[PDB]
Amino acid sequence: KIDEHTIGHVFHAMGVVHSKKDRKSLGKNIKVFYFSEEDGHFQTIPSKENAKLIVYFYDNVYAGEAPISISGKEAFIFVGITPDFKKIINSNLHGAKSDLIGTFKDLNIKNSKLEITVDENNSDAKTFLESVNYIIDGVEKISPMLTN
Ligand SMILES: [Zn+2]
Repeated sequence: KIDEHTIGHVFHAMGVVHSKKDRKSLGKNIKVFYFSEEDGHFQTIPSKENAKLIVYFYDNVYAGEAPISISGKEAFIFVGITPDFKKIINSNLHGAKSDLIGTFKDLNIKNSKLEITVDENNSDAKTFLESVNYIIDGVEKISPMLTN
């Protein structure tokens, strides 16, 4: 299953306007898929441990999660994706803290690539753009399993 803490990350990424009272009840309807990644290929695995990509699906919207390194710390990034692969919705972090989540929201995706220029000297901004593009690529690749 998904713990309530993780549901809050997923629903935030997806822009699911909800009350905390309903979070666990609504969250039972989230579909979750875990993937290894080997040279661009995402294979289903049974649980989140060792996962390189986690894809959530709820009320016709996607969110992807991936491990990320943010100023030297191991963390996870979540990002919501519209099911036409044209926009991201919201991003958030577990395990680190960055103002960049205010940048990486409501952006266009053009053929699997975010429409944004980042400061090339900011390791965290490069990491966010790299991670979000990696996630969009993965979610598009496995989408035939969901809403194609
Ligand atoms: Zn968290």
